Amino acid sequence: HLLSLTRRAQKHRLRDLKNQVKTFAEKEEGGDVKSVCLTLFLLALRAGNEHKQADELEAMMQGRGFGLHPAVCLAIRVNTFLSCSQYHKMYRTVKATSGRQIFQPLHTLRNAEKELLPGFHQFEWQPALKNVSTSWDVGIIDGLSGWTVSVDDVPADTISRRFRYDVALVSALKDLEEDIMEGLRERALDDSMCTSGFTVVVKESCDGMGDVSEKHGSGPAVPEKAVRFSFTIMSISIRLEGEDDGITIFQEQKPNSELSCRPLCLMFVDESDHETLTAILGPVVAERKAMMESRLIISVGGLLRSFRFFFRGTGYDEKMVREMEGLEASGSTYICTLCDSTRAEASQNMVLHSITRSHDENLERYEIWRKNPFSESADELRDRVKGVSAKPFMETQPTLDALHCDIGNATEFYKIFQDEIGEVYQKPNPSREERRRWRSTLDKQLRKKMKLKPVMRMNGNYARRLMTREAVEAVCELVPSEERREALLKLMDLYLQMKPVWRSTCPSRDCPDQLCQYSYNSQQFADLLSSMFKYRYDGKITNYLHKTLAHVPEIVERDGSIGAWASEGNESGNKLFRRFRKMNARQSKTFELEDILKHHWLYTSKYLQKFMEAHK
Amino acid sequence: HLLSLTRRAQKHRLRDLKNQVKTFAEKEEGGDVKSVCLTLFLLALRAGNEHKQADELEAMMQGRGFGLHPAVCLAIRVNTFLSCSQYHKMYRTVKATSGRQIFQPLHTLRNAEKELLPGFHQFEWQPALKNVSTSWDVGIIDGLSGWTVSVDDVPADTISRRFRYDVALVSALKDLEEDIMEGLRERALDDSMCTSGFTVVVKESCDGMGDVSEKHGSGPAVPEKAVRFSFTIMSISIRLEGEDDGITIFQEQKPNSELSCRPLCLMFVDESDHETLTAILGPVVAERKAMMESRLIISVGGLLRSFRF
Amino acid sequence: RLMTREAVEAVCELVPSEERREALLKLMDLYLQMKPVWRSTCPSRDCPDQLCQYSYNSQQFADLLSSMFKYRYDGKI
DNA sequence: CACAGTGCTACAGACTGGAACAAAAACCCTGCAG
DNA sequence: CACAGTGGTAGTACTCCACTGTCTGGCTGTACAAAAACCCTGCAG
Ligand SMILES: [Ca+2]
Ligand SMILES: [Ca+2]
Ligand SMILES: [Ca+2]
Ligand SMILES: [Ca+2]
Ligand SMILES: [Zn+2]
Repeated sequence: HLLSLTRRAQKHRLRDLKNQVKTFAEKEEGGDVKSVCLTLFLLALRAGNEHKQADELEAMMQGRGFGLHPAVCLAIRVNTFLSCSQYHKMYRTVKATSGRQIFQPLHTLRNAEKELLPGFHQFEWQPALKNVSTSWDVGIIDGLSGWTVSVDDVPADTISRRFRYDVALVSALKDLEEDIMEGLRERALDDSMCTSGFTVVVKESCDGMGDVSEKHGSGPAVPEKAVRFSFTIMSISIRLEGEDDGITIFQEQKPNSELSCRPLCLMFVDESDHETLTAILGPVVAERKAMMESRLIISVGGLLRSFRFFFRGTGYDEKMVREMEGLEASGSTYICTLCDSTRAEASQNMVLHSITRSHDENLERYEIWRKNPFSESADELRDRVKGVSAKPFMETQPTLDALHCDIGNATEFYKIFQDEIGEVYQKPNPSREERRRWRSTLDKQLRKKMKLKPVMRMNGNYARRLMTREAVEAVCELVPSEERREALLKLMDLYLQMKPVWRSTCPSRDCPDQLCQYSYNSQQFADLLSSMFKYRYDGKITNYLHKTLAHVPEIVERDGSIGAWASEGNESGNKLFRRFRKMNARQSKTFELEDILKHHWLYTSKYLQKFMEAHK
Repeated sequence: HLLSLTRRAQKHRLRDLKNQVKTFAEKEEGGDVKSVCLTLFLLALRAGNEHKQADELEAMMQGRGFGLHPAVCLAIRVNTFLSCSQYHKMYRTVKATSGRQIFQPLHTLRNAEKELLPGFHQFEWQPALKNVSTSWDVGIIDGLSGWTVSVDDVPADTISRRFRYDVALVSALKDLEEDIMEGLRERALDDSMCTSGFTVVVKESCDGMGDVSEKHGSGPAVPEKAVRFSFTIMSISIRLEGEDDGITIFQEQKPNSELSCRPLCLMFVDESDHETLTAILGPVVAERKAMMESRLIISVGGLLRSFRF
Repeated sequence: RLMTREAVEAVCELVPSEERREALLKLMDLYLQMKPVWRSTCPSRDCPDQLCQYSYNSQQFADLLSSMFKYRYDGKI
C-alpha cells in the first residue's frame, strides 16, 4: 500500500490527476489549488461516513489555528513569563516526540507581533499637532532625541528608550476596541450615530528605582538608578449629543493591577539631578501639552471616530511632586503641597484648610521670586512667595498618594508605640540606650503575638498588618498606665474608622457612612492628639498627617476617588521591570532597554489577556 | 466565490472530478476512495507548502495524540522553570481553545514523579550499616533530627531539611542506570557477568550563602544566611574480575555544570557559629563515615549488583 | 578577562618606566602559560606540554617575583 | 581552560520541476542444466 | 479598603470503564422544482 512507501516513491501514481487538476483549475477558478481538493476530500471522506474525522477535517484550515492559532501561542507565551529560548526548547520537545506539533515556530510568533506594538495603525490628529511630526509608523525611538554628542558640551552619558506619546496612545487605545464596542452594545447606544463624542481619562505615573546593577558593555558609563515613566487608561465615556454629564462605556475594574500599566519611557538616570531628567523628559511634556488641545481621529469598529483626552498626573511620590513643581523638599517649613500653611499653623489648627496650590499660580510665583519687584530680603521674600524657589517643569493634579500615606501613618504610630512602651511624657529627655531598649522589647512583643519580624524600612504590607486592633491590643499590655491604654486604643479605632474613605476605590458606593462622617471623626482624632499626646505634637506634625486630617473630604469630592489613582500601578510594575531585565532581555548595554520595553508592552495588552480565560 | 456554500452545489461542481477519480481508482488502485483522496492533498499542497502541510496531513488517524506521556510533560515543566500555577494556566488555555487536550493535568503529574524522588526503590547494604535504620522509604526528613525543643536547653532555632544519605544515593545511582547499561554495551563487556566489583567516585561540596531574606511567618526566629550541602556522582567504573585498577564506564562530561549537582541538605544557619552547624551536620558525616565500609546491593538492569563508594 | 595579555597591554602604557613595563609583561606571560594546568578538566590530555613544564615555569615566576618586586614580597605572600 | 542562556539577524540545508537515468527489489519467464 | 500569585489537601462534581436495545441524523444513485441574480431582449419615458 502506498501509505508504506516514501513520499518520493509515489511519483508514478498521480500524474494523470495532476494533469486533470491543472486542466480544471483554468476553466472555473484560475489557480485555486486549495478548494478543488478540499471540498472533494472532505465530502469523499463522508461517503463512508464516521463523524470522528468530520470534526478533524472541518477546523483543519480556516477556524481556528490547527494547531493552536499563532496569536493564542503568543498570548500563552507572554502571559506565563516564558523566555523565547525556553519556548523554543519546549517547541522542539513537543514536536520531536509524538508530534504532530501543536505550538508554532518562533519566526511566525515574531510575525504576529508587528500588529500589537505601536506604529502599525493609521490615525489622524485634527488639527495638526504642535511641533510634532505627522508620521504614524515610528516604533521604538531613542530618548536622547538628537543630542549633539560632541565632547565640549554636556555629556550624553544617559541611555534611554521610549515610544512616541501619541503613537503608543493610539495603539493602547485601539487595543481596547473589543471592550469599547461591547460597552456600546450593552448600553444599547446608537452606533453609526454619536461617533464624535468620546472622552478618555488617563492616569499617568512616574517613579524611580534604586540599585539597578550595570554591565560592562562598551560604554558610555551609566549610573545605577533607573527611572520609569508609564501611563494607564482609566476610563472612556461618551458625551454626545446632550448634557448627560457622565455616560461611561468602559472603566478599568482594577486600576492598581500590573496588567493595566503601560510603559512609555525608560531611562538610566538618577531622580535627584534635575538636568538629565528634564533633558530627556522634555519632549514627553511637550507632546502632552500639544495633545491636550487637539482631537484624535481613529478607525474603530468600521468607522472613523473622534476622541478627546484628559490627563491626570497622580502617580508621583512627594519627593518627585516637590521636584517637578519647584517647591523645596521635604523637611521644609511649608509642609503641604496643596496648602500654604507652615509647620506652626498646621500643628496649631489641624483640621481646617483649603486647597490653593496648582500649576499656573506656581509659575507666576516663580516669576515674582525672580523679578522681585519690591526689593525684599531673602528670608521674607521666601515667605511672600510661599516656598517657590524654582520654576515648575510639569503639571500634576492636586491629589494625595494613597500608598505612601498609609506608610507614613504606619511609621508614625510605630514611633508613638515606641514612646509609649517606656514613659516618655514623665521623663522628657531619654537617651539612645533606652530608645533602643524600648524598640527591642516592642519588636519582640510584636513578633511573639502578631507574627511580624522587624523591618528595615516600613513597606506597605507591614503597614497593613500593623495598624489593626489586634496589634494595638497586643501593645496595650506593655504600657503600664491604664489611661494611656484607652487613649491609644481609641486613637487606633478612629484611624481604622477613617481609613476606608481614602483607601477604597470608590468610597461613594462601597462605604458611604464612613464618608459622611469623615470630617467629625477627624475632628475628634485631632482633638485627642492635641489633648493627650501634646508632648509629641506641640509644634511638629508629619506632612502626611496634615494631608490626611485636612484635605481628604475636598479631594474625594473633587474627583470621587483616592485609592483608584494611587501609585500602586507603577510601584508594582517595577517588579515586572526587574524580572524582564534579568530573564527576557538581551544582555548588552546597547540593546537591552529596547527588549525590556517591548516585552513589557506585550505583557500589559488586553487583547493577549483575553485568551488567558478563554471563556473558562 | 468558493467560501461557504452547502454540499449540494459543490456536488455538481465536482461530479466530473470525483467520477474521474473513481475511474482512476478502479483502473489502477481498485477503487478505495479514502486512500486516494487522502493522498491527493500531499502533492497538491507540497508544490509550495510552508511546513504545516506535513503536520496537518500527518494529523491523520495514525500517531496520534492524545497527549504526551506524563513523564515528558513533567520534564518540560521542570526544565523550562514553569511554576505549577503557570503550568495549570497553560493547560487550561490550551484545552479550552480547540482542545483536543494535549498536556496532562496536575494531579497526574503529582503521582508521576513518585519514582524519581528518593525512597522508592528497594535496596540493601551488607553488612548492615552502623547507627543507620534499615527503612528504605524515608523521604524528606527534618534535619533537626529529634531536638528536645524544651526551653531550658540550647534552643532549636534552625529550620532545615535533608534526605538521608543512603536513600538519596541509591536513587541517584538507580537513575543513571541507562548510562551504565549503555556503557557496558558500547564497551562490549558482558552485561550479566562481573557485576560485583563496581566503584563510584562521588564529589561532595558544602557552601554558605548570604542575605537570604527572612519571612514574617510564625516562628521561631532564624538567621538570614543559609547553608546548602550538595553532592554529585563524578564517575562509575568496573574492576571485576581483576587485573585492572579500573575500567571506566560512566564519566561526567560536564562536572561543574549546574545540571549535575544533587542537593542533600538545606539549612538556615550561619557559617561562623560552630555549634549549630555541627549539631545539624553530625548525622550526615556519621552515616558517610559509616558508609565507606560496607557494600550496597541494588536491582539494576534486571539483576542484583554490588557497589562500593 | 583581566588575566589575559591584551589586558596587561592596556596597563603597561601607564607605567612610565620601561624595565618595569617589560617585567610585568613577562610576569603575565608566565602566568598565562602556567594557568591551564590547574584550570583545565584533565591536563594530562588537553595540554601535556604545560604540565611537563610547570615546575620550571613556576621556578622562573618565583625568581622574577623575588628579583624585580622584592619590595612587596619580602615577608608577605 | 563554567555553562546554560539572552533575542535578533544571517545564511546554511530541506523542498519543487521536468529530464532522464541508472541501481535495485523482486515477479515472471526463458535457457541450459540432472 | 492592592493583587496575582504558591503548592498541597479535602470535597464535590462530573465524566466516564462494561453489559443493551433503540433511536435520529445524515450519507448515497437522479428527478423535480423553487429561488437567485445577472443578462439578454421587449416595450415605454
Ligand atoms: Ca522609588
Ligand atoms: Ca521614589
Ligand atoms: Ca563563605
Ligand atoms: Ca563561602
Ligand atoms: Zn495643607
